[PDB]
Amino acid sequence: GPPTSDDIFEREYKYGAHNYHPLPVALERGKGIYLWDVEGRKYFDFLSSISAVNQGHCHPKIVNALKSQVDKLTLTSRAFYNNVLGEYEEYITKLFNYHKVLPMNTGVEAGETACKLARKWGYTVKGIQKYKAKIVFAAGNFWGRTLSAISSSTDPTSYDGFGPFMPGFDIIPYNDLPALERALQDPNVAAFMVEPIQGEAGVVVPDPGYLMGVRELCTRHQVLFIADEIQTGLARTGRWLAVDYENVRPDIVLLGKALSGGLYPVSAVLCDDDIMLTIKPGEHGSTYGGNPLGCRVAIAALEVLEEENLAENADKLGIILRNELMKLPSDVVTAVRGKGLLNAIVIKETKDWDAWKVCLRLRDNGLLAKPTHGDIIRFAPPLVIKEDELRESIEIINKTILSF
Amino acid sequence: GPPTSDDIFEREYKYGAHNYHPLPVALERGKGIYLWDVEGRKYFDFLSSISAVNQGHCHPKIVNALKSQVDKLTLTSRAFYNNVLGEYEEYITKLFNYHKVLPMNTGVEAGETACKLARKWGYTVKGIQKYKAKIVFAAGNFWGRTLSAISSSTDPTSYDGFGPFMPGFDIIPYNDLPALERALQDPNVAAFMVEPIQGEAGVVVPDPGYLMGVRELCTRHQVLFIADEIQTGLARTGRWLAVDYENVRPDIVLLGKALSGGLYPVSAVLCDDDIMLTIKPGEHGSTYGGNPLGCRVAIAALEVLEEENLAENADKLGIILRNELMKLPSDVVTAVRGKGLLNAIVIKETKDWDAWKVCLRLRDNGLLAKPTHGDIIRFAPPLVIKEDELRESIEIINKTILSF
Ligand SMILES: *Cc1c(COP(=O)(O)O)cnc(C)c1O
Ligand SMILES: *Cc1c(COP(=O)(O)O)cnc(C)c1O
Repeated sequence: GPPTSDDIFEREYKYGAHNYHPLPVALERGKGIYLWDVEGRKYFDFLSSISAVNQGHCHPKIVNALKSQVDKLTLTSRAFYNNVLGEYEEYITKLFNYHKVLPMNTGVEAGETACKLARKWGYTVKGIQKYKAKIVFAAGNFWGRTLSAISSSTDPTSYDGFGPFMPGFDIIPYNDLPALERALQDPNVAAFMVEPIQGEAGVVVPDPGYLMGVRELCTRHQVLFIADEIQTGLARTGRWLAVDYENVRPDIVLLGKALSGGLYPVSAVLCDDDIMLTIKPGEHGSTYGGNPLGCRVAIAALEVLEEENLAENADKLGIILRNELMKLPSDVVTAVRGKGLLNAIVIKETKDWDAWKVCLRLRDNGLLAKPTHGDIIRFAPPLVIKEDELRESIEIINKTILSF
Repeated sequence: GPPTSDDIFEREYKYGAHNYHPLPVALERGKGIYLWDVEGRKYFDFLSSISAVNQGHCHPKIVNALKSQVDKLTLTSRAFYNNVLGEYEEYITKLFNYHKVLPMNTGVEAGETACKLARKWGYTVKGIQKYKAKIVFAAGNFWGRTLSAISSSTDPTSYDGFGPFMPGFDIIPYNDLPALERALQDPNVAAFMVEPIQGEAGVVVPDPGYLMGVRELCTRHQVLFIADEIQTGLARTGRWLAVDYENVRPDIVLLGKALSGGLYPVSAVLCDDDIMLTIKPGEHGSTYGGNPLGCRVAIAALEVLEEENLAENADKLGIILRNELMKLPSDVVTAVRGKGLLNAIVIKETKDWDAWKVCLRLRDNGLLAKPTHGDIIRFAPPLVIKEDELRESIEIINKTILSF
């Protein structure tokens, strides 16, 4: 017969690497805001695959774009041109108002590309001596799992046992304008990379005026402002980009995850000519980067966000989510925070009561969430969710939290 | 109306990064060994997207596996389980006879993972002091475009202007057993990563007995043998793995590209428990890594290679390709080399006659190939090609080469 949920866990334990400890649930089907496990049980998805399925699971428009293009052409590599890439590039650049886009597949690849961009620009344009270029990062950052990505992490889980590490990466505190200003005194600094809201750090929202201060400081000291919007971008926080909230324009913008609706690994690096064209032909690429199949689903994934006004929906419904969560007792829930539908709660963890245990009972009551820490639960459902669906989910959260 | 080929070039020039200089051809459709441009012209594909489409463009079995799964579930992330991953993991591990597999998306990600694996094992098992671990690479290597990947490159195009670089990466000559044996005297060396045939270096085939000498040297000095079979793997060279030719078993095997049939970015890192389980939960991952959609197409892509005996076909037909190419005049074609259907010719380049010009006239006569250097043309068509189709393609090569 068909495998049970425990059979699925057992099999992955035996034949799969041990690099995750997931919440025990075995999903076989997903549609919109809902997921179904192998036993048939229905759940509210309050993770959205880390904001990869902002448009909901298997959004018909994006599915059709995939199914259409697979019968035509899926991969020529970039050694030749394909008919689709140029259409996507024009679309996404005019959408976010940058000269050009460099297509990659995963989020970390977009970040790796941004580092190479910043460095190359730093040497060939800013005039930094080779190879003295620095890139500043904020403590609590997360932009992937490559050797370079974990070299700028302050999380021991990411970097411990994986050294030696990438030089030229400096770390300052997040949400700290004086600390940035101090760091940018060094003229060898080529760029500052930062998340408008830190996701994995636990939905850490910086004070109002931070993003504007960052922009101001960067421009002043001729330093590139890299905005990592792989998680916070694409309507998740209530706007096209989280930096739109302070009308800020970064030099480089990184997109990923929701850029495909969870149907294909597609990421993007947006910036203007004087930055982008520092990389000459043959000096960068990726086999699957810019393939026609990924492009069709990306166009469709972006069209869904615009057509269905999901940025507006995320903003209105987020307010309701946060206002209802703040009604929970202070001695149980310490804090509520976020923008739009990227939210998180902090719980008063004890030795015998933690975020994992809360998420297990959440699962039991029909809602899937992941703890990002022993005392932090993140709540981020797809942006297609309706208000009645949200309030039902809120009642499941209230029931579960108070049941302890 | 629909864009012309020149329109497609123009558009990408304006709105796309300048990180490639492709052969001027605008493909909109592909099926098996053939590609069609926007003007309707038919071409023999003698690149196979860098061996990503070993099974031919849009192979119906793989297309069906994709179309089927997209209606079900495409991405939960690894925060939860999905029903498909465990099935794929069991399949691929039993196929290549390793305990476990760690799933990633792109080829460079598989390599990045192998470095982290080798380092972690080196510290936690071998006993190397943190962080003194080294990884040896062969000159002329290519395993992607991350900061770490270009740090071990000997190609100035890859690394120039992108420093400072990753420490703990040492470089020795390819196809050099004494040079390896010298390098492994240092007990801080955790691993040696190498391609059984160097692809991007120009299909550089090492002398017989090299892979066996590498295995012997590694075992002796307690060093991990990493085999990068992202390009040479999966029937391309005539066997499941290029190392099968010398009955060698690496400690870590890297797969990619053809693992999906060009329908999805899927890569793999195969190794046993004592290496794999050095990475504990939460110490590594990727958002899209191991997603159910990529898994279904990967299973189907592997089933095609086996069912249609494409390794056998690549071996027989490759011989014919090389034997026919060697008939070309010595003063025009310097050398012919390769294994199976991964082949390349070296031409007697002059100032006014080069590999690019040869490929342009190739394109004109209905065959698509890319030069890997001013004097090297690579010939690698999909493994589904038939003998009559091959010989037709050979006549186009003879016609073009001799026409100068
Ligand atoms: C998830 C994430 C990434 C990395 O995405 P991957 O596809 O897993 O490599 C990078 N930056 C941010 C802000 C992210 O949330
Ligand atoms: C092409 C290639 C890679 C890179 O794969 P990507 O998916 O483009 O990152 C790595 N190793 C070898 C041997 C390759 O041929």
